[PDB]
Amino acid sequence: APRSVDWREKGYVTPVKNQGQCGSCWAFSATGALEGQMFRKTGRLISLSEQNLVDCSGPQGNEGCNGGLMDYAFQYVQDNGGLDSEESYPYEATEESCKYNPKYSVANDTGFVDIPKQEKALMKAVATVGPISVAIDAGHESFLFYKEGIYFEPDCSSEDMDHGVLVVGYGFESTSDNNKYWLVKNSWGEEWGMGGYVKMAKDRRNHCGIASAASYPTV
Ligand SMILES: *C(=N)C1(NC(=O)[C@@H]2C[C@@H](S(=O)(=O)c3ccccc3Cl)CN2C(=O)C2(c3ccc(Br)cc3)CC2)CC1
Repeated sequence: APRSVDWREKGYVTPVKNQGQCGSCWAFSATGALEGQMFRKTGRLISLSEQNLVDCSGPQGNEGCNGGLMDYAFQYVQDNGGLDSEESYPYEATEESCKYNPKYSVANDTGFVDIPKQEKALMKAVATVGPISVAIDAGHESFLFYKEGIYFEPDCSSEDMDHGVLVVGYGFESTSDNNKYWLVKNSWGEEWGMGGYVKMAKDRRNHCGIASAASYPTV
C-alpha cells in the first residue's frame, strides 16, 4: 500500500457535517462511505441524506437518534432500492416519519463488506477502496476536546466502540517516536478538531478499536 493516502485530494469526500444533538453518527458514517463509493462509480460527488437513514431504517435495526450501525444503513439502501440526496431530504436532527421519495434517489448499494479486524487489513482497504466506515471508542473527554495532532488516549478500548466515523486516509507526521495516523472525518462540525477531522493513532494496537468494526458498501 502507499505510505500515505488522502481520498479528500481525489474528490471523494463531502465537507464536514454536523449531526447536532441526535445520536445519528452511524448515518453520517454511512453516507460518507456511500458518497465515496458513488463517486468512484460515477465521478459525481453528491451529498446524501442522513435524515433518510434516521427516519426510515428501523426495519433493518437502526434506532434513529438513539444509535445504529453502518451495516444496517447499507442494508437499508439495498432493501429500499435507493437513498435520497441531502438536498432533497435535508437534515433535521430529530427522528421523524419516513419521507423517502424514489424520484430523488441518487445512490444505491448492493450490500457491504466487513473488513478483517486488523489495522493492516484496514490500511489495504483504505488504499484500494476509498473512505471506510469505522467504529471507535470516542467515550473520553480527551476526544470531545481534541484540537490537533495525533490523538492517543491510553484508556481507549479496542473492543467497546460507541461512535461511527469515516476513515478517509492515513499517513505519518515527520516530527516523534510514534508518528502514524488514520485521517478520520467526524460529524461534529468544522469547529471540532482539525476542521472537523482527527488524526487517530495508527499501528498502536488497534487504538480505540478503529479496525474492530470497519466496513463499506458495494455499489
Ligand atoms: C452516534 N451518534 C452514537 N453512536 C452510535 O450509534 C454507535 C455507532 C455504532 S459503532 O460504530 O459504535 C459500532 C460499535 C460496535 C460494533 C459495530 C459498530 Cl459499527 C454503534 N453505536 C453504538 O453506540 C452502539 C449501538 C449498536 C447498535 C445499535 Br442498533 C445502536 C447502538 C452501542 C454500540 C449514538 C452515540
